[PDB]
Amino acid sequence: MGRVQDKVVLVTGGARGQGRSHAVKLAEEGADIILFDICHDIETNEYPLATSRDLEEAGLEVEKTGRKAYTAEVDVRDRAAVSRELANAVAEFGKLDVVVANAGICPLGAHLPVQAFADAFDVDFVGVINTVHAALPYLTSGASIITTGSVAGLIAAQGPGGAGYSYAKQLVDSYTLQLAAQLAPQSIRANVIHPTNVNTDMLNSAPMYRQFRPDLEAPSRADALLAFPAMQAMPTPYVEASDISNAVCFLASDESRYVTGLQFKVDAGAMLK
Amino acid sequence: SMGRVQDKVVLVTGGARGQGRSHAVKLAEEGADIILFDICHDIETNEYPLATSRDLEEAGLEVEKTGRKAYTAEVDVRDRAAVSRELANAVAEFGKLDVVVANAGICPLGAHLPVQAFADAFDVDFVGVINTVHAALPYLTSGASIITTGSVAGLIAPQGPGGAGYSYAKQLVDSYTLQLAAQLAPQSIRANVIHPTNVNTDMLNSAPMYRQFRPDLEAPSRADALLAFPAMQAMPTPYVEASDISNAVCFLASDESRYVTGLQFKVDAGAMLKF
Amino acid sequence: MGRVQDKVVLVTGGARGQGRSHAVKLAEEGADIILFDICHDIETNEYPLATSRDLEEAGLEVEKTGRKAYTAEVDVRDRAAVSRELANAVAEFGKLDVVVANAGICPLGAHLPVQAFADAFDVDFVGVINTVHAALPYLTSGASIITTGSVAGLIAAPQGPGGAGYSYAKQLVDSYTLQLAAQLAPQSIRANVIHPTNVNTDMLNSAPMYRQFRPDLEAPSRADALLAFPAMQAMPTPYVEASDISNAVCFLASDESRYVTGLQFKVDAGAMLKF
Amino acid sequence: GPGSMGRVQDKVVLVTGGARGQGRSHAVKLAEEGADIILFDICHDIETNEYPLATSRDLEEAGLEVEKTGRKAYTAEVDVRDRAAVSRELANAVAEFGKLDVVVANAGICPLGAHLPVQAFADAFDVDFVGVINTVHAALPYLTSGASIITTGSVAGLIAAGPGGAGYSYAKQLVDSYTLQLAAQLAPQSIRANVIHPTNVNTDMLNSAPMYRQFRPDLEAPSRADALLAFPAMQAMPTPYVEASDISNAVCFLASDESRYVTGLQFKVDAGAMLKF
Amino acid sequence: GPGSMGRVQDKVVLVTGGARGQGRSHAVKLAEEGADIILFDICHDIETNEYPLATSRDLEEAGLEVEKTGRKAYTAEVDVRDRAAVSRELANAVAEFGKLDVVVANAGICPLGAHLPVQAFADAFDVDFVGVINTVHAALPYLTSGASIITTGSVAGLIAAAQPPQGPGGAGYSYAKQLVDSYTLQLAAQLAPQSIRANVIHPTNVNTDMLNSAPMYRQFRPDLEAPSRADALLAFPAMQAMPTPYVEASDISNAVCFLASDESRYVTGLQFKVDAGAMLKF
Amino acid sequence: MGRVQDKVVLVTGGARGQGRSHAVKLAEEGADIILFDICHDIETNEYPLATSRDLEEAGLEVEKTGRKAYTAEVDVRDRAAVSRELANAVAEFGKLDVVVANAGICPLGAHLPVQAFADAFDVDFVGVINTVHAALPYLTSGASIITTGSVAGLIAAQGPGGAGYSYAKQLVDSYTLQLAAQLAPQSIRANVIHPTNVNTDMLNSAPMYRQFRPDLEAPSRADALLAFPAMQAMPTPYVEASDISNAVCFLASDESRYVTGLQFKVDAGAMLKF
Ligand SMILES: NC(=O)c1ccc[n+]([C@@H]2O[C@H](COP(=O)([O-])OP(=O)(O)OC[C@H]3O[C@@H](n4cnc5c(N)ncnc54)[C@H](O)[C@@H]3O)[C@@H](O)[C@H]2O)c1
Ligand SMILES: NC(=O)c1ccc[n+]([C@@H]2O[C@H](COP(=O)([O-])OP(=O)(O)OC[C@H]3O[C@@H](n4cnc5c(N)ncnc54)[C@H](O)[C@@H]3O)[C@@H](O)[C@H]2O)c1
Ligand SMILES: NC(=O)c1ccc[n+]([C@@H]2O[C@H](COP(=O)([O-])OP(=O)(O)OC[C@H]3O[C@@H](n4cnc5c(N)ncnc54)[C@H](O)[C@@H]3O)[C@@H](O)[C@H]2O)c1
Ligand SMILES: NC(=O)c1ccc[n+]([C@@H]2O[C@H](COP(=O)([O-])OP(=O)(O)OC[C@H]3O[C@@H](n4cnc5c(N)ncnc54)[C@H](O)[C@@H]3O)[C@@H](O)[C@H]2O)c1
Ligand SMILES: NC(=O)c1ccc[n+]([C@@H]2O[C@H](COP(=O)([O-])OP(=O)(O)OC[C@H]3O[C@@H](n4cnc5c(N)ncnc54)[C@H](O)[C@@H]3O)[C@@H](O)[C@H]2O)c1
Ligand SMILES: NC(=O)c1ccc[n+]([C@@H]2O[C@H](COP(=O)([O-])OP(=O)(O)OC[C@H]3O[C@@H](n4cnc5c(N)ncnc54)[C@H](O)[C@@H]3O)[C@@H](O)[C@H]2O)c1
Repeated sequence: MGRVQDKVVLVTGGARGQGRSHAVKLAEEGADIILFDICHDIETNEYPLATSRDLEEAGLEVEKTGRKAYTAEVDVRDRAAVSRELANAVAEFGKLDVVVANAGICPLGAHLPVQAFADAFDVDFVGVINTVHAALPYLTSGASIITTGSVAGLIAAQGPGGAGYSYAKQLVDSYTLQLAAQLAPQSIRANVIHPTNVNTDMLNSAPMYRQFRPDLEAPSRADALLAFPAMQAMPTPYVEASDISNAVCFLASDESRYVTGLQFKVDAGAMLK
Repeated sequence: SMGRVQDKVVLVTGGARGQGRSHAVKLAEEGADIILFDICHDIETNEYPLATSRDLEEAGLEVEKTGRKAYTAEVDVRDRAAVSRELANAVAEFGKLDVVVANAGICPLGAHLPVQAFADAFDVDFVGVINTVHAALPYLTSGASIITTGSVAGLIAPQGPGGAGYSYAKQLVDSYTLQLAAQLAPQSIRANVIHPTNVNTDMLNSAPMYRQFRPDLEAPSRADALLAFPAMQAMPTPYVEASDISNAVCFLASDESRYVTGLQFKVDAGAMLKF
Repeated sequence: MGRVQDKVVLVTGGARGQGRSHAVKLAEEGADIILFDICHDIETNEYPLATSRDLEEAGLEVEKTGRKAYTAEVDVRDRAAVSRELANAVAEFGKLDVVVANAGICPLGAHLPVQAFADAFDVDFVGVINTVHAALPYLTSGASIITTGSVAGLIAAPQGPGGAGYSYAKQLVDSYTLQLAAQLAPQSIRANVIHPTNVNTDMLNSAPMYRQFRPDLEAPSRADALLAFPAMQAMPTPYVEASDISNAVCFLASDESRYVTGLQFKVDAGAMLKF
Repeated sequence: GPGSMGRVQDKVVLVTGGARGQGRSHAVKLAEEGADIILFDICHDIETNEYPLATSRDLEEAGLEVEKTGRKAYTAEVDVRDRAAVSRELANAVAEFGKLDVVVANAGICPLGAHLPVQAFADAFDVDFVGVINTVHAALPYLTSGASIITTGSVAGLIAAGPGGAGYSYAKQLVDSYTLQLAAQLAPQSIRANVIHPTNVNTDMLNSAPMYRQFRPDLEAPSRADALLAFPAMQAMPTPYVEASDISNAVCFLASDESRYVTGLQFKVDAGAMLKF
Repeated sequence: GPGSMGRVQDKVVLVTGGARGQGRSHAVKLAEEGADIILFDICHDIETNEYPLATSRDLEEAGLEVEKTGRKAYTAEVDVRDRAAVSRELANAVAEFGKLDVVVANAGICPLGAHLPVQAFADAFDVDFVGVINTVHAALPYLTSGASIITTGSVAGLIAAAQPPQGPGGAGYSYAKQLVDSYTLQLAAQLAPQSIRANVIHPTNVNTDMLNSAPMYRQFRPDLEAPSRADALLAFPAMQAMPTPYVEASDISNAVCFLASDESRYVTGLQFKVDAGAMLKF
Repeated sequence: MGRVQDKVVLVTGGARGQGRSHAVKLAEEGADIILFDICHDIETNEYPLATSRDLEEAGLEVEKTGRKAYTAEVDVRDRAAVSRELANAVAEFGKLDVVVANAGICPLGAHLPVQAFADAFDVDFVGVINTVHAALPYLTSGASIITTGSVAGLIAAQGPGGAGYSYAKQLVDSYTLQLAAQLAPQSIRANVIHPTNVNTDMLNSAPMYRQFRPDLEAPSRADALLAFPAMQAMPTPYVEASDISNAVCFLASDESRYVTGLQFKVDAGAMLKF
């Protein structure tokens, strides 16, 4: 008897990092997962995104719990693709209970053109809209929508991609609260998780290193690692994907049936600074 | 098969009934030994009954039924010295203290009540929280979790002096918890505040609360108030249940929430979205 | 000679109303125009959108000035389509200087489902994003991006989910436009948002809008609504005319505003002065 | 040319500080667009303002620059701090031109410098806010439905939300809030009021020893080439300033029936300045 | 009395609007505490302000009441709207007393009424904000280290800020009183280096001819077409948190005396509410 | 007849510093005074607090004016003790007119444990609550409650103790205005005085010197004096206790009968630096 027993969960960006961690955690707690991921790079985003193989490994990891996995290569900027693959996924499972709008990029770097802003926004905000809007027809009383924000985003309230990332995340937050209001009469909840630094390929990337160590020409991971902890008030350079998955599991579960419009910081006190 | 608070020691003030009892039992089910403090007598300005001695005994027995230990004591959180004394005794018995649930509270509503109602709501609902937290501090070590009970209706601000005192105390419980979270973060001790909307307990289900929800009748019954309760929430419900708050408490008390601190944890069925 | 001599201007929602008025004014001032419009209805929006005929007539009115018009039936919710048609128009006109993201719906009604919120948002915000993001590759030094907000939307910061979606979309058009102005400023490209009050077009003169303005009546006529329209303005008028917005569009599109960027350009007859 | 119909055709416009800089620029642009201009300027220095103000010849030449467009000009040396003089000279100008349509309350000083006494606060405030009040309150009895009042604020002023610099910013902050109060009061009569907030403008005010010293506090006493290196920091667009003509284009829009329903607008011409604040 | 040492002993105080009301009260209080007084008042009506202002006699009687304390009084009929006249008479007054220590910029009108034209906005603003400016600025070159500038605000004025009838004059009054407040703090910051103080006093309802006026009764009883004083007196107390319809001029003079006195030598930029708790309702 | 003629005033922290200055000023103006002070040190507060002798001498100073003094050793953290001694004092003096909740500590130091936060808070906020709540049953129309804030506190909105101090002082402010609202119908007033730096033992202390000169390891007074003036807009390193007592006297006197809910800065313009 798991904490999300027999629920069906959509996870965007589910191939690796937080998304894969959420898929596995929820499956461990008794849910079947629909995993969507781009599975190829975006040009202005100067670290590798997930591969086809990552998404496969992610399905396998889920299946290993005894739950079922639907996998699809889908770009969240493509609504029709999201709609299409979601109908397929529902066909297999018959239901959709939880939406985890987790996919995102962080195309940082001051030398990048304004396209990087557009790309950060298209994926990080518009892709979230596309995800929820595609998912709404399928949701009934008791459904839970979970969106991924960013503490660094809220603080901003790095170049064109950084700016677009921050502003997209501020809108993920305010949009989530609008959605919460709109869906509350139907007992469908919507909440935003705001992580601080998370130990994933997004954080452990060359553009992110240069962001934390602007004093250095070519900072290494070891150099950035010295600057990582300043973001948190607790003594840690980052939280783990598991820390985010714990909050996702709480919000996915009927345990949180009356939690909606919550700005759920998993930040090690970053916002207390 | 480990519990979510496996072998932790938790203090719960106001543990005799309502949310506090629900928190005790929930955390005991999840593998924690529980220290329950409750005043077990009424407060004059507060015009509905508080917990009785039989309540506290029954709370302790319900915890013991899970196979965990319960330490129960009649303690008024307005009494710093008595809080520290009993807690010393309980920590000595249980070995350690991992979690603090500063839940005890009163809601002394009524337009007719004197200023004492302000001072009483403030003394219990804020000063009592401070006294609970400060008495606990010397025992807490890295990974400890402090959980305070706020109130959405609080944050949103005929209620009288007791209602003004209630609202202001709850506002300060919120700013205080966040201030404490900043000071405790370098030691990896967390502090977070839960803000319930309406909760189905003796505090909500009380004559002064019914007068507050129905300012248009002079002696409204529960049936009259129950018609007005839903206005508070955005989701179609008159209140949430004690189990809903316990679920938030369990999450914050568990190592699942090791990097969650300074959070204003609304369990409010959308109440704050109407503001 | 003209105030936008030889410029090329994309106008979305160009078939009628403010959009067509912008096209014609800008053509009269020396610019060639690309006019996009959906030319069909949207189910949650309970008034008719422009027709194929409206769009052809708008193109003709542009050409009447002696300048060139490129028309295309295009849903701003479809970015592929916006990009495809803009490509065709640019290969014909050789250039793109000014973007007027004017297309919008106002799907009011207290009886409408949450779909109405998504449709308002998809068109009014995502449609603006799609428009601008499609235009971005083509812009050079001195380019001008003009978006259309709404005073009533700002103020929002019964109308039903559609009204909520509308208001929120317009708030985001505003904050998005300023963020984009910041990012484009290094290349001397500007972005400004125009916030009209009531404008005398089919959006304002529509059955859902009459009900919005007369919630005291079950079945208000235009005449009943026209009595309420002036309350929105501080000046004694029921609305501004499309020509008033077009005058502001022409300033922003002209080289005369080369250093005007990040401006929230109210043409509201004092509507915001009522806070 | 002869018989052109302009954007401000046949209007009568009052422009304070119309002797040089933005004021002269507005006077000319509005003349080119068909308006007859009443120009007011103090035409002497102010002791706390440590750069020279306009001269009598400057004003005359502003009148001449106007007539060169084909339009009529009325000039008077008037200190906006003297409401009686404002009233007396305006009443002369209206009886002779027969009407008043537009008010450009542009007169201003910027008496910067850390060493100056508090009088520099009083002088900045008396000219830049009281003189604006003096201008408007004097002109009001003449205005009817369709008139347009246009006050000059300042982005640097808004952002700030020595003693002369403190008085300048605060005065500009009040120009802004006062213009919006006035717009609300005059809306029922269909009279409009709006404020233009320039960033750096290439004028004698920006090109002054006090300003250079303010932009470059690092040099003990700097020059124009020095300042011109630190002017750009103020704008988001890659420029050290806007020109007087950029402001005159906004003025022309607000003076014109084109902007008949535009009121209470905080009209930034700032090259993106405010997007850094 | 004369032979002993008062709280403003041997100071010289300018009070504008000194002919009656709070101004006359301030003058007499300060003189009992050892100060000589310069009393300025307009001593004639303003047309948009639909209640009588002070009379020439009022001003004479105020000087005499100052003199009855044993101190010296200097009176002049001055419109605070005319800076040239403020500066001219202030020079004459200072030349006669030799010094200026305290400025109390108290002169004001409240030209309320729905029916009045926009001139009532301009008149409220010219008297209540521009008059205060002309008062302070005319005084500045006479002030040395230790001087104290005291401006009269208004709680009702401030409350109106937070708030989104009173007519053009009412709007000009509230906006003017909001500017008195922000202006006094700006001035306080600019004068602090010279050890010159500036503070603003914000009264709630005060029992004077301004409060006891036909336009004020319409303001307090908008439900009545022609409310009397008795009608208005039922609504007056709603402004205060303490149970009273108004404070007295003496209450305001007590705060003026504190601020004028060397007792408050390090008090500056203070927003000094004397409001019986009015601001606790907003 | 003095400005507080025949009133009975309770002053907490009355042994020395501002509290003793308030006592003697009010006594000179005709009031009998009740003086409470802890009269021993608090471990996390690394400068000496008042002694038994300070308190007794403070009472003698009051008596010298011809008025009566009642002194008691009382830790304002102990409400039971505050109530008991106050019942004793009121029994003797017959009534209670004015409460001046002045007792405080400032336990600064970056090295100190979180206990210093709790101690600063227990004394400087809960201590004030205890004082006011213990006095409420004695108060009638015209009574005046005067709490002591801190400009440095308001600006903050140093170590755990510093943070505890600033936060406590911020709540003294908001609490005092709540109390004013609640007591207004009884015509009982409550006002908060916010001082800037005051020339007392709290300011003239090694932890305060380290606070104003974080760039040094053992700052002397001379080192700290170079930095004290930056806090004020007027050219002074601090105000004196007498400046604060002057404000206390105004608020204690019937002269301020209608002043309530006031945040009374005596800050030499500190807050004008925002
Ligand atoms: N890592 C951090 O420090 C941090 C902090 C705050 C928030 N976040 C957010 O958490 C979320 C998860 O990121 P992560 O930390 O797991 O990094 P990650 O890069 O490992 O995971 C992001 C995943 O989303 C996928 N993705 C990217 N663009 C997509 C698109 N258009 N369509 C479909 N899938 C796409 C990627 O392939 C990748 O698998 C993101 O929204 C990110 O912005 C991360
Ligand atoms: N019930 C609601 O609608 C609601 C909403 C928001 C917040 N809250 C808060 O939740 C908390 C729990 O209240 P509840 O709903 O369980 O009601 P409850 O009255 O059933 O529980 C409160 C308990 O605290 C005890 N208590 C009260 N004063 C005490 C004191 N001085 N010392 C020790 N124990 C004391 C009572 O005896 C009782 O057992 C309170 O802080 C309350 O303010 C309640
Ligand atoms: N009329 C008002 O009172 C008012 C007030 C404030 C703001 N606005 C805004 O002004 C803008 C113009 O509207 P209007 O007043 O001219 O009304 P309108 O309905 O006459 O014009 C809207 C035009 O946009 C077109 N359109 C709608 N959805 C589209 C889509 N998805 N793709 C392409 N075209 C689409 C319509 O067919 C129509 O031609 C809108 O953005 C509106 O929100 C209007
Ligand atoms: N130049 C800038 O960078 C800048 C930036 C923002 C705002 N402004 C504002 O723009 C306005 C125009 O100034 P400018 O840039 O043209 O500089 P300027 O010094 O060339 O023009 C100011 C003109 O006003 C006149 N003047 C000054 N005091 C007067 C008085 N008391 N009475 C009558 N006339 C008086 C001067 O003689 C001068 O001709 C001013 O209000 C100024 O504060 C200027
Ligand atoms: N009465 C209240 O309820 C109240 C409340 C808040 C603030 N105030 C303020 O207190 C101040 C004094 O008013 P009061 O209550 O004593 O009323 P009041 O009308 O009795 O006194 C105002 C005095 O100022 C004089 N005066 C008016 N305009 C003048 C001018 N232009 N030049 C010189 N003198 C002028 C009047 O003749 C009169 O003597 C005013 O600033 C007022 O706005 C009054
Ligand atoms: N000195 C400053 O710079 C300054 C600035 C702002 C505010 N304040 C406030 O002024 C007030 C008085 O301080 P001061 O400057 O006279 O310093 P001080 O240390 O000389 O005096 C404080 C007095 O309170 C007493 N006291 C401390 N804890 C007590 C307790 N628990 N119970 C009873 N008495 C206790 C002390 O023994 C001492 O006599 C304090 O609230 C302080 O925080 C001081």
